[PDB]
Order: sequence, then C-alpha cells, then structure tokens
Amino acid sequence: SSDPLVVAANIIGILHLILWILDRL
Amino acid sequence: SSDPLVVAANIIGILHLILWILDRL
Amino acid sequence: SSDPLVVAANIIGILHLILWILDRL
Amino acid sequence: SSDPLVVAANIIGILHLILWILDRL
Ligand SMILES: CCCCCCCC/C=C\CCCCCCCC(=O)OC[C@H](O)CO
Ligand SMILES: CCCCCCCC/C=C\CCCCCCCC(=O)OC[C@H](O)CO
Ligand SMILES: CCCCCCCC/C=C\CCCCCCCC(=O)OC[C@H](O)CO
Ligand SMILES: CCCCCCCC/C=C\CCCCCCCC(=O)OC[C@H](O)CO
Ligand SMILES: CCCCCCCC/C=C\CCCCCCCC(=O)OC[C@H](O)CO
Ligand SMILES: CCCCCCCC/C=C\CCCCCCCC(=O)OC[C@H](O)CO
Ligand SMILES: CCCCCCCC/C=C\CCCCCCCC(=O)OC[C@H](O)CO
Ligand SMILES: CCCCCCCC/C=C\CCCCCCCC(=O)OC[C@H](O)CO
Ligand SMILES: [Ca+2]
Ligand SMILES: [Ca+2]
Ligand SMILES: [Ca+2]
Ligand SMILES: [Ca+2]
Ligand SMILES: [Cl-]
Ligand SMILES: [Cl-]
Ligand SMILES: [Sr+2]
Repeated sequence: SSDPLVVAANIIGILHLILWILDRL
Repeated sequence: SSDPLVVAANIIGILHLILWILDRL
Repeated sequence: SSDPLVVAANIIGILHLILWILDRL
Repeated sequence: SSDPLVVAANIIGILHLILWILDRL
C-alpha cells in the first residue's frame, strides 16, 4: 500500500499521460 | 504509507504539473 | 512495498522516459 | 516505505526534473 497522496498523484500522472497521447494521436 | 522521499517526489511532481498548466493557461 | 497501481504507474513512467530518450537519440 | 523499484523510479524522476531545469536555465 501507499500513502493516499501518492496513489492520487500516480492516478493523476497516468491520466496526464493518457490525455497527452490522445492529444498527439 | 510511502517512503518519505517518494511522498516528497510526488508532491514536487504535482506542483510541477500545476505550474505547467498555469504557464500554458 | 507499494500499492500495485503505484508500482504499475512507476513502471509505465520509466518506460515512458526510456522511449523518450531513445526517440531523441 | 515503498517498493524499491518505486524509490528508484522517483529518484530518477527527480533527477530528470533537475537536469531539465538546469538545461533550460
Ligand atoms: C493535462 C492536465 C493534467 C491532468 C489533470 C487531471 C487532474 C485530475 C485530478 C484529480 C483526479 C484524480 C484523483 C483521484 C483521487 C482519488 C482519491 C484516492 O485515490 O485516495 C486513495 C487512498 O489511498 C484511499 O485512502
Ligand atoms: C479520455 C481518457 C480516459 C480516462 C482514463 C483514465 C484512467 C486512469 C487510470 C488509472 C487509474 C484508475 C485505477 C484505479 C484502481 C485503484 C485502486 C488501488 O489504488 O489499489 C488497487 C490495488 O490493486 C490493490 O491494492
Ligand atoms: C518548474 C520547476 C519544477 C518545480 C519546482 C518545485 C520544487 C519544489 C521543492 C520542494 C517542495 C516540495 C517538498 C515538500 C516536502 C516535505 C517533506 C515530506 O513530504 O516528507 C513526508 C514524510 O513522509 C514525513 O516523514
Ligand atoms: C501557484 C500554484 C499553487 C501551488 C499548489 C501546490 C499544492 C501541491 C499539491 C499537493 C501537495 C499537498 C498535499 C499535502 C498532504 C500530504 C499528507 C500526506 O502525505 O498523507 C496524507 C494521507 O491522506 C494520510 O496518509
Ligand atoms: C510513449 C507512450 C507512453 C508509454 C506507453 C507504455 C504503457 C505501458 C502499459 C503497460 C505496461 C506496464 C505495466 C506493468 C504492470 C504489471 C503489474 C504490476 O506491476 O503489479 C505489481 C503488483 O504490486 C503485484 O500485486
Ligand atoms: C525499447 C525499450 C526497452 C523497454 C525497457 C523497459 C524496462 C522497464 C524498466 C523497469 C521496470 C522493470 C522492473 C521490474 C522489477 C519489479 C519488481 C518490483 O516491483 O519490486 C522489486 C523489489 O526490488 C522487491 O520488492
Ligand atoms: C534526461 C535523462 C533522464 C535521466 C537519466 C537518469 C537515469 C538515472 C538512473 C539511475 C540512477 C538512479 C537510481 C538510484 C537507485 C538506487 C537503488 C535504490 O534506490 O533502492 C532503494 C531500495 O528501497 C532499497 O532496498
Ligand atoms: C547536476 C545535477 C545534480 C544531481 C542531483 C540529483 C539528486 C537526486 C535527488 C534526490 C535523490 C536523493 C535522495 C536520497 C535519499 C533516499 C533515502 C530514502 O529513500 O528514504 C529516506 C527516508 O527519509 C527514510 O525512509
Ligand atoms: Ca500520510
Ligand atoms: Ca527509506
Ligand atoms: Ca489498494
Ligand atoms: Ca516488490
Ligand atoms: Cl512524470
Ligand atoms: Cl509508494
Ligand atoms: Sr508501503
């Protein structure tokens, strides 16, 4: 398990990556 | 919970994202 | 140990970095 | 504490940020 703030930050990080890829695609 | 260095790195990562968005906005 | 979602996100983050470097190289 | 791979990934992430800032500066 992780600190809740770390889980949240990682979810945000992944969504950022998805949105970046979709933007470029 | 997380390693303190990981918590710190994630806080920095999120602030970086906020500042990036504000810069572009 | 970390949340499995955090491990996964970090692996993805590192692969992203590798692919970015290889793209620029 | 965190998975060792997560600690490593976060250290790499921070160094990446430092090198990016120094490059732009
Ligand atoms: C291109 C712009 C960058 C992208 C902008 C996207 C910002 C998304 C913000 C919030 C959604 C994600 C947050 C989800 C947080 C849920 C709470 C949580 O995960 O807590 C778990 C905890 O471990 C339980 O105690
Ligand atoms: C248009 C773009 C579409 C937007 C798509 C964005 C999806 C975000 C991706 C992953 C976060 C969701 C993962 C949620 C699972 C979290 C539960 C967890 O944190 O721990 C589970 C672990 O396996 C047990 O400890
Ligand atoms: C665009 C440039 C990139 C952005 C530049 C921003 C750099 C921010 C640096 C430090 C502030 C954040 C650090 C906050 C650290 C607090 C200590 C901590 O979080 O420790 C928790 C631990 O788990 C308890 O034992
Ligand atoms: C001009 C731009 C404005 C700058 C805005 C930047 C704000 C940084 C965002 C989040 C870090 C703060 C989150 C602090 C909470 C940390 C406590 C924690 O780490 O764990 C809590 C958990 O819910 C129990 O384990
Ligand atoms: C340039 C585009 C960005 C790059 C696109 C790359 C996307 C890669 C996606 C998935 C592979 C990585 C996921 C590996 C996940 C394995 C599952 C896991 O790690 O779970 C561990 C857990 O702790 C055990 O319970
Ligand atoms: C063309 C580009 C080539 C692609 C290359 C991408 C490689 C991805 C890098 C690291 C993820 C693999 C690390 C796997 C180890 C995970 C096991 C773990 O999570 O914990 C281990 C810890 O030491 C005990 O707790
Ligand atoms: C611009 C290019 C991107 C930047 C390229 C930089 C790549 C740096 C690679 C490795 C150094 C960092 C790795 C340090 C890893 C030490 C091992 C560790 O941290 O393990 C802790 C564990 O928790 C104990 O069991
Ligand atoms: C030219 C550029 C100069 C390069 C500069 C790059 C420095 C990398 C930054 C941070 C990683 C080092 C942090 C090492 C501390 C790790 C120990 C830890 O992981 O846990 C400690 C925690 O407080 C107890 O659990
Ligand atoms: Ca906490
Ligand atoms: Ca430690
Ligand atoms: Ca979980
Ligand atoms: Ca492990
Ligand atoms: Cl990142
Ligand atoms: Cl973690
Ligand atoms: Sr943990």
